[PDB]
Amino acid sequence: GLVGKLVTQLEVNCDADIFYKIVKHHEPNVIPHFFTGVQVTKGDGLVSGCIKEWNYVLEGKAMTAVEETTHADETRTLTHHITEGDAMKDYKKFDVIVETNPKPNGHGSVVTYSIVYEKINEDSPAPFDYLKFFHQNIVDMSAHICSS
Amino acid sequence: GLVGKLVTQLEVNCDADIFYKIVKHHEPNVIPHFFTGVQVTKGDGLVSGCIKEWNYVLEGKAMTAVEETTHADETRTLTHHITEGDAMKDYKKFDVIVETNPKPNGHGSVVTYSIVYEKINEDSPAPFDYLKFFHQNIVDMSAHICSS
Ligand SMILES: COc1ccc2c(c1OC)C(=O)O[C@@H]2[C@H]1c2c(cc3c(c2OC)OCO3)CCN1C
Ligand SMILES: COc1ccc2c(c1OC)C(=O)O[C@@H]2[C@H]1c2c(cc3c(c2OC)OCO3)CCN1C
Repeated sequence: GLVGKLVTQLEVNCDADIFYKIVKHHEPNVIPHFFTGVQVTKGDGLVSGCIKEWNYVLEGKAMTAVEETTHADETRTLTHHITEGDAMKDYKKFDVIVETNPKPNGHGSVVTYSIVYEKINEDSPAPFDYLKFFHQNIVDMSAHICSS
Repeated sequence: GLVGKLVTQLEVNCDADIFYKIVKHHEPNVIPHFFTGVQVTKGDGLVSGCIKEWNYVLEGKAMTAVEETTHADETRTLTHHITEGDAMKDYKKFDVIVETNPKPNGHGSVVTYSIVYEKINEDSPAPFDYLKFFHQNIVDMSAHICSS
């Protein structure tokens, strides 16, 4: 079993469009990390995404990744496409999709982080360490937001 | 953020209906575990599910759970409803849903394990330890199945 998807989904008490705009422009200073890179424009000169080389520590180990980020405001979706780095030692493909939708309910939101992956071989782990990291990051972010 | 869902999804090279029937009637002897319990019938005397008290070891720690299992052959869905045990020290609600579907592709299958949870409080973990356990269990099972 080489192709798979891991998901964490969380309910948040926040309008979906508002929350998407917050996620779009905000990424946990206690965790060691920084990036360098560039922004990407669409042709009208407005930034449409970015390409970042990250340096970060995951479960104690220093790592690097190169990620291209795109967004879809119409569907409140952010897509992170990893092309290089430590994760590519385990995965042929590694993409992180973040979606925010109103609860069928109506008022609050459901945020979904999906990691869509293809392992290099059967001996590769599934990216549970990344899922927990992304989960804790969005829980941390959401805990700094309140009504009104 | 108290309500959420964790998912692992895996592609398997097996007809969906065949694979569902295998999952339905098969549960990793190297992991210490046993259950006692009863089967549940629907009214025509045929077994429709079961109610099990499990004793198992998760990440080294002995635990117990009481689980009621139901199935839906029409949708190839198994549902495990945990009512008691160590997990209920962290979660108000804990349900494990296993779905098997044909690939839009056509030939093989996509298996989805979902853990639908509600934490007791903000200090409760999300059930990443259970997700990894269920994942490894279905990978182990699927590795013992081959074509023809
Ligand atoms: C605190 O340090 C970090 C900063 C930012 C991120 C992470 C991180 O700490 C492990 C991370 O995990 O998520 C993001 C980053 C990122 C993504 C995907 C990645 C990745 C990333 O940056 C490290 O590297 C491997 O695949 C998707 C989202 N994007 C914003
Ligand atoms: C090897 O030992 C085990 C046997 C069977 C199971 C597990 C297990 O080892 C942790 C487990 O995890 O999955 C199943 C069990 C089970 C489920 C859900 C549970 C649970 C379970 O039994 C321990 O306890 C907490 O919630 C859903 C599926 N069902 C069949």
